[PDB]
Amino acid sequence: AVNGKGMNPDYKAYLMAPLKKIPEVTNWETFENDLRWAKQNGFYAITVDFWWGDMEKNGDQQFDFSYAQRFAQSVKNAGMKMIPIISTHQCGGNVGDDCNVPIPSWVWNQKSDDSLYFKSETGTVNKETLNPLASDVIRKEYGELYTAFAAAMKPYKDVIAKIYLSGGPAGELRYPSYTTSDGTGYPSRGKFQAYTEFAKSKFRLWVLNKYGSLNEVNKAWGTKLISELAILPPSDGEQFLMNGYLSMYGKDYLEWYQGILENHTKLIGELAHNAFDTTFQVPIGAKIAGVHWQYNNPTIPHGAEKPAGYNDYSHLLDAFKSAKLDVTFTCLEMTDKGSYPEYSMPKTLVQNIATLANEKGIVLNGENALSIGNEEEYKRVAEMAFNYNFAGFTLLRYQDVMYNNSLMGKFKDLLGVTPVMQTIVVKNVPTTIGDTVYITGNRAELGSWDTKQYPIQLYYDSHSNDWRGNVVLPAERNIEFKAFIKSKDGTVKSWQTIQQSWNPVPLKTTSHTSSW
Ligand SMILES: OC[C@H]1O[C@H](O[C@H]2[C@H](O)[C@@H](O)[C@@H](O[C@@H]3CO[C@@H](O)[C@H](O)[C@H]3O)O[C@@H]2CO)[C@H](O)[C@@H](O)[C@@H]1O
Ligand SMILES: OC[C@H]1O[C@H](O[C@H]2[C@H](O)[C@@H](O)[C@@H](O[C@@H]3CO[C@@H](O)[C@H](O)[C@H]3O)O[C@@H]2CO)[C@H](O)[C@@H](O)[C@@H]1O
Ligand SMILES: [Ca+2]
Repeated sequence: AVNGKGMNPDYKAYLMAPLKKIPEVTNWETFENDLRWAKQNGFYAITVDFWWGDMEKNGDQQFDFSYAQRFAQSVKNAGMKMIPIISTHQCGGNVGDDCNVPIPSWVWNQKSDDSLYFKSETGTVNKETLNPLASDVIRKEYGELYTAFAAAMKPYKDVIAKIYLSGGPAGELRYPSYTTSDGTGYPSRGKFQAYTEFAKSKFRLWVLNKYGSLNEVNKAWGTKLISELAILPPSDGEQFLMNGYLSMYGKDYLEWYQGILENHTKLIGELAHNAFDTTFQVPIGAKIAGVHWQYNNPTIPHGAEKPAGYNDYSHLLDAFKSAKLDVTFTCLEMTDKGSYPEYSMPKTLVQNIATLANEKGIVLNGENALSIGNEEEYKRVAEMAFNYNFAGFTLLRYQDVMYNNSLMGKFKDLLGVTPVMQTIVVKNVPTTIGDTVYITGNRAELGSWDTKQYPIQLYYDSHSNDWRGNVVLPAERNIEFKAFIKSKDGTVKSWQTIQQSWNPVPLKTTSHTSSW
């Protein structure tokens, strides 16, 4: 893995449950059988959406956690674990969606103004999640829901491995910038979603707050605004993405815009930790979408990420760390294209995020964006997960592998692995002052023969007089590897003579000794 390390000792694989309730796609008895089968293939837990629209449908505090409790019972019956997602966002509701569970209709009546929803540059209204600007309604409703859910789930704390929160549309911390109704779907540039009167007013007050008066605002922006009402969000999103973002005004508006998401993160994290910590004592996480299109567009750089709220990922990740939430990146199986008209750079994106998350010490989890039907995609996921320190990977979705034994087998082999600590020892290494010894091998866990950034570093044991290291390998998998010397200048000097193997990697910790 990157810099000389191996796969994450805590790596675990999870399977995403279907969108519809179990009794609609199968029955409780078969479901438990499916869970034991998934468990057999390396899956540690089942992640599942518990819809707000289902749990507090009829009215304020009129809760219904019966489904969630019944689901948990079957998970306990199958000897599995579960990761519930408190889904405060809408399910489906489009042409031929596999679900349609809007957030409780009574919630929209809590306000007379337009503070609860989003309005795009072109006036498209979006109501699939509450606008993070309405922090008062969010603090009340989310706090109530999280606390009620914790109480209801208290008896099943033993099968709960982690809890996910929905930070926005599709369960991700972002703005609903890419939708068909707004004409911003892939691979198009997104649209800013801060055009409600409430949003305009907040931006205005935010600006006046940091500068004090319009005279100070005009000094900083180098503008000539006549009145405070002239303080508005981008009138032309395309022009703003082309060059407006570079201005002092552009930096300020983007700071406010992403800032709303950062504050939402800290709010929901605070409410969640208040509600779940004492009782469950499990990790809590949220998701960040993989907005890979328009990434490297020449004229509108990052034209889809910015409207979604992603301007500075480092500053964004800082919010996750302060809120004490683990991060889940939802796009691991794709590769970079970077060509017109999509300008899609999925892999570079993931690499950037992983690097940042790791520098900050944020536990990182991954997920595939679209259903995988080819082994090659599993291979791409393995490279990112095993070389960029991912603590876990969730497979979307259930039915894809549950009803396809072949795909299930390739998953078990490639991704449904159990990390195990082993000691690799190499004797007779002809090293010179400044020579470092590494090992690389066939599987993604060994860097796939890469000698540049993915090799695993060994260390000289002064006592035993040799090179060895505690490497984490996938248990019960056949591996092949060779040690190699890297000169002072970072170039490969030589390779071990005979190629080594471990068929398979032992389930128990031992050592593999070989001569140069
Ligand atoms: O709140 C002030 C002002 O903000 C908005 O106008 C922005 C515009 O969205 C930005 O792209 C940027 O545009 C400038 C305009 O001058 C050109 O010569 C430059 O090439 C662009 O970079 O800045 C302006 C404000 O300075 C909003 O559209 C507007 O209604 C509002 O009054
Ligand atoms: O927020 C949900 C989801 O959005 C993004 O997914 C992208 C995806 O990365 C694109 O390749 C593209 O896929 C479409 C999805 O619809 C199918 O019918 C088409 O066949 C695919 O080509 O668009 C989606 C949606 O914009 C994001 O990448 C992802 O991380 C996130 O979870
Ligand atoms: Ca409530």
